[PDB]
Amino acid sequence: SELSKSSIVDKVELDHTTLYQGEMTSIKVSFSDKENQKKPGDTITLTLPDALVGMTENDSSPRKINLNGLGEVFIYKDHVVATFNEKVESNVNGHFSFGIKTLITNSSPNVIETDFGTATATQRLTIEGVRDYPFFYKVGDLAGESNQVRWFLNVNLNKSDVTEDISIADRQGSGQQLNKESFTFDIVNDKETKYISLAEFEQQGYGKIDFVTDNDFNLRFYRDKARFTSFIVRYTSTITEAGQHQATFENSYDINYQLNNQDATNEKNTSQVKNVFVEGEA
Repeated sequence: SELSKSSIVDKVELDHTTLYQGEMTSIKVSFSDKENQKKPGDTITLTLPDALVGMTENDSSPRKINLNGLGEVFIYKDHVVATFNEKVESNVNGHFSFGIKTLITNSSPNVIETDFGTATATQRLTIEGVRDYPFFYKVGDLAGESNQVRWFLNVNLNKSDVTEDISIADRQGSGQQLNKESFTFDIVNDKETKYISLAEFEQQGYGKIDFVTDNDFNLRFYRDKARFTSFIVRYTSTITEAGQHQATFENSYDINYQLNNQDATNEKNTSQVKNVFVEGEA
């Protein structure tokens, strides 16, 4: 039996109902065994709006969650399907979160009203539209269905002169696996713009990087070729078993640099990247 439009489904809740194009958020569907209808074979299945694509595996294959052997859920781009093959008793209580990514169709808002093909309330979802940088900042998001975290080290986007080398000590937060060979450098100045690998970065003498450990590194840009040059470091980390459960993923840095006619400045900080929960208990 299809428990969806049934009384079983208690709610399909999203953190906030105002999304931004490309935004990834977790949707949590809770369920309870009700008197009038209660199992073993039935299926609480949700149908997603064209505006919110569910995130499968990199293989495009279903993202599969498990509800304690009692059942498991499959997640597709078009819909999500929880099934309960066997092993039931007297009353089941559970839930299951899955991740979606708000399609990034361009517009400067788009309001939709959806109940997700459920007996639950219809929700009003709103997907809205879209120099002087600090000498250095770091941002990140999720690779999506890659199960990775993309990190960006934004170095000298204002293209100031530097009088010293630029030292960055990076200590990645927990739950991640540094992908040592995914480092790329976007180098820009008047003369040109280079998109090069870490290997080429060092063989051209822009600097060096030391992998203190497997999740820690030190990045140095040599003073002469860092003058009036901006560097955007792109690299990724993969989410581990222990990680996928975390609320957030983090990365901290300690940077030392000096600019024209100034005393060395030291800055550090920790970047956050919200994780999209994929749970499913009882």
